[PDB]
Amino acid sequence: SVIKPDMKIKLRMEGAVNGHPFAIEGVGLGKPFEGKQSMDLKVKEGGPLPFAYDILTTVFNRVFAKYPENIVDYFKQSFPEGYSWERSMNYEDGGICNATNDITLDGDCYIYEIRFDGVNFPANGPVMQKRTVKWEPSTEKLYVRDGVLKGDVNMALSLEGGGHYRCDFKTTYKAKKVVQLPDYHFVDHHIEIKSHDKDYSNVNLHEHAEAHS
Amino acid sequence: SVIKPDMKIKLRMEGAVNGHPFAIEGVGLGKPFEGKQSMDLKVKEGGPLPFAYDILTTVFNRVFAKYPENIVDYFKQSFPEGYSWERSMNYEDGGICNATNDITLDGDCYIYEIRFDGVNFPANGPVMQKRTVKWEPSTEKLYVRDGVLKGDVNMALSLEGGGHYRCDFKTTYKAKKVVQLPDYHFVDHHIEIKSHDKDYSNVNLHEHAEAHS
Amino acid sequence: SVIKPDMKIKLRMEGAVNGHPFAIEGVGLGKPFEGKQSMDLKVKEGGPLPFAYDILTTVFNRVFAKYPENIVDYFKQSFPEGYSWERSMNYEDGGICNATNDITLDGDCYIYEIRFDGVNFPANGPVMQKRTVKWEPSTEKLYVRDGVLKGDVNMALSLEGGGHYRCDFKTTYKAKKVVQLPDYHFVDHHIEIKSHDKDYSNVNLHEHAEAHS
Amino acid sequence: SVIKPDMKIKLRMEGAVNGHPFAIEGVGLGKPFEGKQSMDLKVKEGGPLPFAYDILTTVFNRVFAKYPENIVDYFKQSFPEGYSWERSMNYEDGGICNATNDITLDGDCYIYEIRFDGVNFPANGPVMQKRTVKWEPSTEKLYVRDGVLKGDVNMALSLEGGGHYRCDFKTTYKAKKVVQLPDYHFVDHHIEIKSHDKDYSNVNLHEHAEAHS
Repeated sequence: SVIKPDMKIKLRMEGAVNGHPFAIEGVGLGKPFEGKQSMDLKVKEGGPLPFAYDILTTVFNRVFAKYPENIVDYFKQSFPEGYSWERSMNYEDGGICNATNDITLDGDCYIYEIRFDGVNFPANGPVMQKRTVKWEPSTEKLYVRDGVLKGDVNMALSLEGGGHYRCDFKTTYKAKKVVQLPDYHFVDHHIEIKSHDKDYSNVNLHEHAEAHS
Repeated sequence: SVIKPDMKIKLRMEGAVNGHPFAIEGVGLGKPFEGKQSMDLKVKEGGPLPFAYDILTTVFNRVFAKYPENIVDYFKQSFPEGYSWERSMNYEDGGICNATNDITLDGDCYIYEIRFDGVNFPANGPVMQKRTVKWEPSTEKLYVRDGVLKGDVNMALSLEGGGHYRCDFKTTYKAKKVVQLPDYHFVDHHIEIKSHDKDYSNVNLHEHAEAHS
Repeated sequence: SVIKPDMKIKLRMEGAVNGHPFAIEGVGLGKPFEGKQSMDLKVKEGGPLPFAYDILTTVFNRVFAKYPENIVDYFKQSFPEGYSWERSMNYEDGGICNATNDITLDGDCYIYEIRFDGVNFPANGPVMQKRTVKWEPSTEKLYVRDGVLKGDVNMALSLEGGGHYRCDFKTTYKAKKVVQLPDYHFVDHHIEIKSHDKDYSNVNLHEHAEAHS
Repeated sequence: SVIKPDMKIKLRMEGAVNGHPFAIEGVGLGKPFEGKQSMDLKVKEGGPLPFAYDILTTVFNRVFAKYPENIVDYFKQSFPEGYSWERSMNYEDGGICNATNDITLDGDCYIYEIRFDGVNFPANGPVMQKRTVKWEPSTEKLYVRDGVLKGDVNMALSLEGGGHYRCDFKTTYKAKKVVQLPDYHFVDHHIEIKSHDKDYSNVNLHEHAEAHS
């Protein structure tokens, strides 16, 4: 009833990388039951971004994940009230990004309030030199911890001219009401930038996700 | 030719946890092309083990993983010469286990020389209090780094009376000859202790693994 | 010439902890050559703060450090233009705080623009439980990398009722102009909340710092 | 009574780095009350060592630390029975070394049983490249947890041609009998290889340590 087959997305991200502020706004559409979403993002402050756009994309909602009937869906349960999440993104060269998303619902439209803060990316690293190609597909591991839901994922950015650049995601998901806590399960992800302009001031972003156990 | 549908396993692990030495020997059988193996393990030194047996089980060979024709198989390529691996296992409460395996082939039998060293497990933690139930199934992420193969996995031990206890695996695999390096891929794992005696001096251990991309 | 024996401080911090937004303003005075400073801090938004105030205090300027003749002073060199820093603060229970400070100089007064973002603090951890007493005195180790100055410190919070809580600091300092780079050295720190009200709405904060080789 | 102004040291280390096995023996002498020691170390197996010798030196006894009257001496208290320690050494490029030392006393001579295991050192990192010069002087922070003594230290290796390489030490000290526990304190360390041959087959190693509050 609350979750519709076709829903809208509106977001604003405010943040900084290595002390340099930026802001991005986005509008999109998603199919919660099919685990598919797409959005168009516009850099409003800090452009052209002096860092790899890819570090931001997984911050731009696990309601857009196909959950089978036999797995408890923490996220679709949380609405209309919604949920928030916190995440640390620990890169292998010491770059660390912290992010949050507060997700509310206005009719058939999700509203995101996002904060993003990254520090200690080396000037000669693949992030500050914009040498990333894409995130590889992933499998997130989800488990309950002290009444809330945790999700951890080993992530990897493919690099221009070969190799990978690793990042460890640790997410905590917090429902704004009492919902059923799921057993240990997995979510397969695949995030892709389908189109962008020269300096990534405009980006079309897609994600597909499916839960399994 | 070198890899047979039915192969044998013989291993010896020497190690220590929190400064207390132990040794385990095992014999087993595996189906390399089906990604299935099973073994019987006997504690030879340090028994009865004062720590959770589960911390050891993933140390007791990625040749026992079903690789599809479209994914380069680093491990089956490495034989008859074989390969070695190194691993750090970083637990959330500061317990750290380092492990190595040197894998050789004698006819149709793999021979493992294993070293295992764990430190800083709290006395009141789930490892030293033997409060673990099993490892959850997992998805390992494999990627090439500087001419060798890396494999990282987010692991979780289910606990007696609820909850999970997290560990981060970082493995480096090193072929003893020049082999083809694979593209980014995944291996699904499920390791299970099928039977054991009261103090885990005798353990029957099973693993199923399948690669995908 | 621009560095005076007696100088003023004005600051604003905007931040969030576990997605809870807050803002703090500060006014103070410091003696750059004696490595002593003090300030009055006022919570302006997000009060009363639902976390241990001590996580913020080391974010509220290494210009206030007594540097001997034999060590190059990276920070006093940087003015009037000034410098900025970025820091990751990695707590032993997985809580991570990222912070930045952009420091400018207007007359005899330093102006700070501060951002603070902490995520994944466990509900039952000493930060969210407000169970910290003080930071123990510390020794920061400073070393050059990639033409900028790094500062790392092993930090510990004393806990109410006994025990300690560990945090590892990794700071990158960045002068806004080309300055002479120092060799490996140490800075001894002692930070103390001298007075506060019940909810820490008002805090008097003191720091003493001295460099040595 | 059992602690004399002049005491002897005999040790054996068995270990591996990146799966390469080695063994080292040592004989030395130390002055427990002055916090000074020196020893001659001889590679017995696995020579010539294919890694930076400096990773081993802090593993080759806090009984050799000058303790003032106002601080409880955990280590001198523990004898004649003695104590053991465990340590994780986490390097910034992902190399991790675990080590243990079991220290006993026979007459005026300390006997060490040492285990050392390092994994995941990158082929192009300063350890496998043998590009380290020395450990910088350090300050260890010691604090009680769970009835045992913890010691943590932010460590840095000076690199040949310039720059530094960071490692975080986490040590747990365990007395074999019930002893008085100290409050939070510091131990200043200075470790130096005074002489060695080309392949480090023979090494003369010195350490000076002093506690302070």
